[PDB]
Amino acid sequence: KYDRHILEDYSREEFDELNAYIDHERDMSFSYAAVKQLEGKYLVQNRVTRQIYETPQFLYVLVAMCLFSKYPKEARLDYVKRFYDAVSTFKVSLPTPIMSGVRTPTRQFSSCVLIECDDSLDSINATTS
Amino acid sequence: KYDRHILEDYSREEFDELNAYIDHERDMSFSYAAVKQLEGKYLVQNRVTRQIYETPQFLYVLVAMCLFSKYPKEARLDYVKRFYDAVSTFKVSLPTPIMSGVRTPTRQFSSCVLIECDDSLDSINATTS
Ligand SMILES: Nc1ncnc2c1ncn2[C@H]1C[C@H](O)[C@@H](COP(=O)(O)OP(=O)(O)OP(=O)(O)O)O1
Ligand SMILES: Nc1ncnc2c1ncn2[C@H]1C[C@H](O)[C@@H](COP(=O)(O)OP(=O)(O)OP(=O)(O)O)O1
Ligand SMILES: [Mg+2]
Ligand SMILES: [Mg+2]
Repeated sequence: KYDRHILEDYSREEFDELNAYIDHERDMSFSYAAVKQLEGKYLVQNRVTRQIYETPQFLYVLVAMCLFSKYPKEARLDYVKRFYDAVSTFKVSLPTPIMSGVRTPTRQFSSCVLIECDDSLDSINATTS
Repeated sequence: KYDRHILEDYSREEFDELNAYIDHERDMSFSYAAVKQLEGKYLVQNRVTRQIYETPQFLYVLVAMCLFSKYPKEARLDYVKRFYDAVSTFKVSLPTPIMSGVRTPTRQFSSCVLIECDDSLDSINATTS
């Protein structure tokens, strides 16, 4: 379900050090209109079994850790905390294309694309493909 | 309407020699069910103006001359007469793909094609194109 590079991109020692920053007590601040769509389609789960394999608390820190892979190993640990505190306190909002597709093997994160076709059969076949 | 290679593929001298073999007196042997579809869609004509630019007599000799371009210039003149006598006496029949598309710039003469698509998105896009 995840991408096989996160564990190979960080250290086990600092992992537990950063782990003691995400007490799940803040998870009890949602609304029904939130958890509804969340369980519907926002997090990783098999679309045929619906066996959810994640938790709305590890979501934010997981995406914040994955987005900061290629960085110097001197400030990323103290830098991910700011983004986590921003996303957890609902100060910054993120779409489905970025929360429905993060840390996922299929690396696609755009939201809109444009295309125009002129008078040519080959162009029409190409834009159809 | 024609292809700009026939005149560059034969000689003007033998042209008139082969010309005295196609007295149009045999053109008065059709049926209404023939000329109907012929004027409908069998010979070269603009599909928006319907200004016909051919004649059902020059059709056979034109296609027989065009089909015999790449040949030694020693027997083609005496060889095209056999095919013309075959097609004019209705002994051999020819489809629209070969009579609707001969001596035409768009050189396409097949009649059927096959294609199969397996389980792949790229394959589907390719076969659609
Ligand atoms: N088989 C067809 N017959 C008539 N029009 C077609 C056909 N296929 C596609 N078209 C439409 C869409 C094409 O953009 C347009 C023809 O342009 P094109 O694809 O460049 O072929 P073409 O060069 O033979 O015609 P044109 O000279 O008008 O551009 O007409
Ligand atoms: N976006 C899609 N989601 C689900 N199925 C799709 C999708 N697009 C096409 N399909 C259908 C047609 C494809 O042949 C088939 C998936 O096979 P494929 O094109 O090879 O992609 P894939 O490798 O990611 O899936 P699979 O491993 O099952 O082959 O499912
Ligand atoms: Mg064109
Ligand atoms: Mg596949």
